[PDB]
Amino acid sequence: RPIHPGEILRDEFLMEFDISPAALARALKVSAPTVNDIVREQRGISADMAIRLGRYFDTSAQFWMNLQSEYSLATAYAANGKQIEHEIEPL
Amino acid sequence: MRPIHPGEILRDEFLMEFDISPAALARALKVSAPTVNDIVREQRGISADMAIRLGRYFDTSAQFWMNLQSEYSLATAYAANGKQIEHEIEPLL
Amino acid sequence: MRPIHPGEILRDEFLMEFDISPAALARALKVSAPTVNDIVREQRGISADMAIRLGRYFDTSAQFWMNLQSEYSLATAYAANGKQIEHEIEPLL
Amino acid sequence: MRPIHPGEILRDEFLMEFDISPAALARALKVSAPTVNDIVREQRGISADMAIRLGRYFDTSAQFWMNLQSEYSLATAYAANGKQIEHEIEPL
DNA sequence: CATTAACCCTTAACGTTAAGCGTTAACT
DNA sequence: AGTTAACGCTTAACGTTAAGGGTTAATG
Repeated sequence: RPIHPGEILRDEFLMEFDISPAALARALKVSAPTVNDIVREQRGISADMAIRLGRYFDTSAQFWMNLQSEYSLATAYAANGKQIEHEIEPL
Repeated sequence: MRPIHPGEILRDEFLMEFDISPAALARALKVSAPTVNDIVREQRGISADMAIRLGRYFDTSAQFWMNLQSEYSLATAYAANGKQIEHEIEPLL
Repeated sequence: MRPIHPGEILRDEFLMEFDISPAALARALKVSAPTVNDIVREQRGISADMAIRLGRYFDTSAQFWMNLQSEYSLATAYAANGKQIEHEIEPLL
Repeated sequence: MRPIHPGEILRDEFLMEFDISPAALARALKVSAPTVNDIVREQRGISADMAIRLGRYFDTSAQFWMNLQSEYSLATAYAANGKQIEHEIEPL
């Protein structure tokens, strides 16, 4: 239930089109470990990257961004979620 | 029109709508006063641990705050390198 | 004999023992802030240069550190595809 | 102190002793011919992997290899940086 | 008070640099 | 054949700019 925006790039744009991380940052005109570290589930999706990524693969920008925010949000919960209702229950 | 910072929302639809204050709103979420204000001043963004805190406290889907941030972020990466990117990258089309 | 990042050693025997931070130690070694913070979070490794600054400051042999990094990489490699490597290579006997 | 590439070792006291040639070794180890040879020539080091394969093949500890490389790495950092690091740092 | 400009720690994303790979195609 | 360019991919380590966050203080 936390899916990295990475896994999605790899498991379906890279692999589908048989593009390498090295070749992708070459198209995106960003450096090599930029695209590689997002692929490895070690970096996230900046908004500069979701603009590049969406431009290339013909998708909306938010699509990457919302792939991110579900990853970031899943990860704040299950780290501190219940330790927050026991903190703020108000309205 | 496009860039609108999630703070602008917290004032105008939640604080301004409930006669609530920042120092007041820090206390509820159980975080520091300078973090609620700096969002409200529009000099800081929504983190996920934040959006969970505002989500729970205003009976809001946490995905709504992060989306307010989601867009405001893209808005300003366009218009800062928007024309740059569109020139550097040709699609897979 | 099992996989322990050297970073684990750094906080559990040194930082916590002498009440120092990542940020404070990095200033004392003359490296930038995440060069020490990343080792502590078990996300970067002890390079020779890092292993020599660590030696000096904490009056230890640099070998000490480079062997905590030796063990960590070995154990990482093995099982990642040890046995498998044992299952590809006859020795000379 | 003095630096000694782990190649020197695998060559002098391993590959000369047992009449194995680099491109032979590469095979038994199931690794490409330029890794073993680039290690012999002293232009590449022993990765954590290589250690394990060389150690397996030669009935030694993968440690043994990494320690050779720990020490070639150290002696090379020192000297190239040794002094100014001791000078810009003060212990406790 | 409630709000701020002070710092300080930690930490994400970026471009550089450079090291280990295998693949290929030379040479020796 | 063995030895080795010379490609290209991956991936580690670094300084750096800059973000969120809680101290504290100054302010209003």
